[PDB]
Amino acid sequence: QFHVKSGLQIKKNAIIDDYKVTSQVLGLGINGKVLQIFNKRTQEKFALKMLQDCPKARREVELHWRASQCPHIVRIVDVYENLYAGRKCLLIVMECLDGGELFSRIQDRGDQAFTEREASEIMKSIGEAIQYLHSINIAHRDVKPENLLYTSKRPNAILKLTDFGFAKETTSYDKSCDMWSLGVIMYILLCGYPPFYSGQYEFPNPEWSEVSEEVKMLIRNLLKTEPTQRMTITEFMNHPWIMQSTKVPQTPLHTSRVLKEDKERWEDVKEEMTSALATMRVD
Amino acid sequence: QFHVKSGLQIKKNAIIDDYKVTSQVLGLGINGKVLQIFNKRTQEKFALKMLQDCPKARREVELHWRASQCPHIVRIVDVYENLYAGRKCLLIVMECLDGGELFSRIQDRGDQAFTEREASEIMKSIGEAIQYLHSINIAHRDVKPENLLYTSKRPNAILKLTDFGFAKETTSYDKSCDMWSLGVIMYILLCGYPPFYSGQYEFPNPEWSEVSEEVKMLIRNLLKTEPTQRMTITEFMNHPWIMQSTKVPQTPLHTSRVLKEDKERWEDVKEEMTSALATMRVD
Amino acid sequence: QFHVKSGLQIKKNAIIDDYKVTSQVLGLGINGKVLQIFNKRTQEKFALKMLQDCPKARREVELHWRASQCPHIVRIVDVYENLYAGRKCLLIVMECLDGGELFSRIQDRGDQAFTEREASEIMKSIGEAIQYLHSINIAHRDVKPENLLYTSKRPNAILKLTDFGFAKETTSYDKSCDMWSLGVIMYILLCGYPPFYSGQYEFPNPEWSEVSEEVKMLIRNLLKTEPTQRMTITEFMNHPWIMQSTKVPQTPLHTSRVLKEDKERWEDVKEEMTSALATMRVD
Ligand SMILES: Cc1ccc(-c2ccc3c(ccc4sc5c(c43)NC[C@@H](C)NC5=O)n2)cn1
Ligand SMILES: Cc1ccc(-c2ccc3c(ccc4sc5c(c43)NC[C@@H](C)NC5=O)n2)cn1
Ligand SMILES: Cc1ccc(-c2ccc3c(ccc4sc5c(c43)NC[C@@H](C)NC5=O)n2)cn1
Ligand SMILES: [Cl-]
Ligand SMILES: [Cl-]
Ligand SMILES: [Cl-]
Repeated sequence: QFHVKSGLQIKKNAIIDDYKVTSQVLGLGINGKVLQIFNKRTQEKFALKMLQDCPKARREVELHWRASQCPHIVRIVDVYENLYAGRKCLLIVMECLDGGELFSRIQDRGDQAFTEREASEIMKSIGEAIQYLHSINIAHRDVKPENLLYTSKRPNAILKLTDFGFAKETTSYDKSCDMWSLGVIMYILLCGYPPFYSGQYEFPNPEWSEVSEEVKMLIRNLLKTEPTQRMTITEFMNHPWIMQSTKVPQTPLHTSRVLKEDKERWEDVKEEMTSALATMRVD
Repeated sequence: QFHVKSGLQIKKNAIIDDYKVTSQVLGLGINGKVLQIFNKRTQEKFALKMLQDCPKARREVELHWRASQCPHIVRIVDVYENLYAGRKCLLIVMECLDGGELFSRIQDRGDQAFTEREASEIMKSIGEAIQYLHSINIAHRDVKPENLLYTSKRPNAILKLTDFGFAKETTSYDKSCDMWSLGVIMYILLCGYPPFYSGQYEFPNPEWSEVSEEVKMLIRNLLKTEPTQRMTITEFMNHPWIMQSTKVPQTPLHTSRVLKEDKERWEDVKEEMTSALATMRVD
Repeated sequence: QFHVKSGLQIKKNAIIDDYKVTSQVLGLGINGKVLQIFNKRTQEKFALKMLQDCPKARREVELHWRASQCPHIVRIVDVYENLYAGRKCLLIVMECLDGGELFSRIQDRGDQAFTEREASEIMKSIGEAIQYLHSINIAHRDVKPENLLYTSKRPNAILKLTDFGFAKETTSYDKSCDMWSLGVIMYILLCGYPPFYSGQYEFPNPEWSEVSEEVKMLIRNLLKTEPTQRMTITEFMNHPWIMQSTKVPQTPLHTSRVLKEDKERWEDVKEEMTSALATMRVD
C-alpha cells in the first residue's frame, strides 16, 4: 500500500438529499455566513459555508481540501455545486467547531493560571498548523483571533485554523504574513494586549517584567517590518521554546486579567489586525 | 427546508446507456441539429442537441441549466460528454416541443378570431420568460419567431423559449436586444407584418385603424434605435396591457389573415430579423 | 444505434479502492515514472503513470483518451484525481506493455531474417497509428524508439504508440515532426543505423546495395529539412510500399546484425534523436 488520500469529491446533488439544513447561524466568515446542518444518516452536527460559485472559490476550496488532512486544520467533509435563487453557489460542509475562539476561551478562564508553558503549547499548535500549509506551498494570509477555533468545550480541546478565503498558492512575501500573524498572537498570548496602537511596540512592565529574552528575541524576529527579515515557519518550529514545549517554564502570565480589563477594546484590536492584514494583502 | 435545486449533473456515460437515439431530425438550431431520442426506462420522447465540446458550449449549457427552472424556458433534463468520430462533443437532452412555432400556429388558426387579449397573453408569456433571464443577469440575444415553441398541439399549450446559443452573462447593451425582440414580436402579433422592409416603420391602416395608443406607445418605447432609450423588461411587465392581460380588450386582429397573405415572404421576414439580431450581436 | 464511445470518466476515488498498487517500476516516461498495479476485481496487471495535476496534464490526458480507440495507440483504462504527499496528482492506468521496444526486439531476433516486408508491416503499423492522430488533429511530437512498444512477447504481437506528454492540438509545423520521425524509424529499420552523426545522411554500401529507390525516394520525401517539403501522413499511407505491404518483396536486411554491432552506441542514437525532437519542439 501507498498512502493516497481521496481527491476533491465535489458533488452535484442537492445538499438536502444528504443533509438537513437549519436556519441556526453559527458564524460569518469573510466570504459569507456559516450555517448549522445535520447529516441525514448519522444526525451528526456539521457547519455549512455558502460561497457563490466562481474560479476564486474553486481554487480556495481545493486549497482547503489539501489542507484538510492536518490535525490543526478545520476539515472539509463535503462540497456541493447547487443552485440558489437561480444563481450557482458552492456549499462547503465542515466539522462543527463548538469550542469557540482561542482568546475568548482564555479570557473566560477566570480563576486558574495561564502559563508560559500553555502559551508555548498553543503557539506550537498554531505553528504546526502553518508548517503543513507552507510545506505544501499554501499561505493562509488571514491568521488571526477570529480564525483559530477549538473543537470542544473541554480544556484539552484541540485548536484548528479556519477561513481559507484569502489563501494563495506560492508557486511562481505571502508566507511572511502568517509569520507576522504568529508573532502577534504570541505577543497577545503573553500579556493580553497587542503590539500596536494605531511609539514602538512596547514590552511594558509589569506584565513583561519576568518574561525571558528567549521569547522576546523570538518575538523580535517575527514582528520585523520588512518581510525579508522575518524568520520562516521552519526556523520558528525549531526554536527551543516551541520544539521543547513540555520543558518550557510554567511561568504565570497576566494575560487573562488584561484581556478582561481591556475587553471593551478587544473587538477594536481584532478589527485593526484585520485592517493590518488587509493592508499586507492589497500589497 | 430551503429550496435548493440540483446543479449541473453533466454525465460522462455513453448516452446509449440511458437513451435510445434515432435518426429522426426535429430541427436545426444555430449551433447544430436537434434529434429525437427515447428514455430507455420510460420510453418518453425527448430531443437531443449535439454541440461540439468547447468552453463557449460549456458556459452556454450552464446558462441554459440556470434558465431551465422557469416555466417558459425549454428544460434541460440531461447533459452528456461523449466522443463522436473521435472528437469530443456535448449532447443536450431537452423536453420535446411537438407544438411548433408561435406564429406558424397562429397562421394555421384559419377560421377563429385572434384577439388583442390573446396577443397580450402571448406577450405576457414571452415577457415573463425574459424577466427570469434578466433577473439572473442572463440575456438571450436571439429571441425570434424560430425560438418560441409550444409544448403541445392544443390551443392552451404553454409557450417556451429556446436556443441559448447566443446567451451571455451580464456581469461586468446586451439586455436591450431582448426588449427590441419583444417589440418586434408584439408588432407582428398585432397586424401580421414586421416593422421593417430592409421610410419609417409604419402603423398602416386598416389593420391598425382601431388599435390603441396604449399598445402603440408601448411599441414605440421598445423599438427605439438607441439601446439606452428602450424600456427595461421590468417596465414592460408592469405596463397595464401586460400586467392586466385578462382585462385587455378582446379586440379582433387582422394578424392571421395577413400572415396567410404574406406567407411567401415570411421566411424572408424571419431571415432579416436574424440578420438584424446578428448585427446587434457583432456589436 | 450510433456509435458513441464513452467520454473521459476521470475518477475522484483513491486508486487503492480499485487497484492494488506495487513498487515494481516498469519504466520512466518524459513526465514521470510508470508503476505496476493490479485491478482488485480481476487481478489483471496494468501500468500506472503519475502526473502531477496541472492544466497541461489535463489537456494531454484528454488527447490520449481521444487517441485510445485506435488499435495502435496504448489504451487508457482509468484516470484518477488523487492527493499524494498533500499535493494533487493524476494517476493514469494503462494497458500492460510487456512486449518491450520495437528495435530492442529486432536486435534480439538473432538467427532469423528481418525482411523488407516486415519493415513494411512495421512502418504500416506506425503510419496507421499516426494517421488516426492526425485525422483528429493531434500531433504526437515524440515518436521515437522508446515510445513504440509491443503488447506481448510473441512474434505476431501488435505495436502501439506511447507517451503523449508532448502531444498538441493542431486547431488554429507540428504534424511534420511525426512524419520526420517515421522517416528516421524507417531508415533505421532498413539498415540498423540512423541518418545522422551529430556530410550528408548516407545510403552506405553494402547494407543499401540492393535496397530500392522506391523506399529511398519515400525516405527522401520524409527527411526534408524544411517541414513544408515533407510528405503528409496521408501521402505516406498511400505509397505502394505501405499500402501493399503484403506484396512488398521479402528482401533480407542487415538491420539486426548492425544493431548488434552498434549496440554500444544505440543509447546515444536514441538520446540524440530525443535531442533533435526537443529542438523541433522548442521551435
Ligand atoms: C455551538 C457551536 C456550533 C458550531 C460553531 C461554529 C462556529 C463557526 C464555524 C463553525 C464551523 C466551521 C467554520 S468555518 C468558519 C467559521 C466556522 N466561522 C466563521 C469564520 C471564522 N470563517 C469560517 O470559515 N462552527 C460554534 N458553536
Ligand atoms: C413532433 C415534434 C417533436 C419534437 C419537435 C421539436 C422540434 C425542435 C426542437 C425540439 C426540442 C428542443 C429543441 S431545442 C431547439 C429546437 C428544438 N429547434 C431548433 C432551434 C429552435 N434551437 C433549439 O435549440 N423539439 C417538433 N415536433
Ligand atoms: C513485463 C513488463 C510489464 C509492463 C511493462 C511496461 C513498460 C512500460 C510501460 C508500460 C505500460 C504503459 C506505459 S506508458 C509509458 C511506458 C509504459 N514506458 C515509459 C515511456 C515510454 N512512456 C510511457 O508513457 N508497461 C514492461 N514490461
Ligand atoms: Cl473557505
Ligand atoms: Cl443551447
Ligand atoms: Cl501521457
